[PDB]
Amino acid sequence: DVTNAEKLVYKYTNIAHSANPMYEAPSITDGKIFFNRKFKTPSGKEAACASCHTNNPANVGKNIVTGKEIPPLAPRVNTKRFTDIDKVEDEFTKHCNDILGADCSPSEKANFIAYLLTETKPTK
Ligand code: HEC
Repeated sequence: DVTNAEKLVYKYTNIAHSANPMYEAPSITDGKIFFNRKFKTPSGKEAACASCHTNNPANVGKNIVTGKEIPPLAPRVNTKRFTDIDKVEDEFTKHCNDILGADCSPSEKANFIAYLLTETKPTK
């Protein structure tokens, strides 16, 4: 595990750098607000990455669609996550297109992947 996680980082980082020579590496201090910033959707409705994945992804989320239960999202915390890359290399763009209404920035992904592959301490 991680092999992919690390790849993504080294991936989304390259792409970004390929777009903005300024961006070279990610951080673990940006993957918070962006995931805790009550943003508005193009479908007239506010939401947040912490609306389902809670303020903390490593924690137990909850879908506001069915209201079942979304176990820890932390793809790193869980050994049964972030396995495939091909697929994952889309489900992330399709998501932002169904969350924000478009494809998230390449520098916003490597960021999340970082914080996701960084924080591994849940509350309870
Ligand atoms: C509820 C309406 C959600 C909000 C708000 C956001 N996401 Fe989400 N996410 C949601 C679901 C139903 C799923 C599928 C898995 C599950 O059990 O819920 C996901 C999955 C992700 C993933 C993993 C993708 C994969 O590895 O296949 C990521 C990385 C992810 N979500 C990130 C993410 C971000 C960045 C969000 C704000 C821009 C966000 N989610 C909001 C449901 C919901």
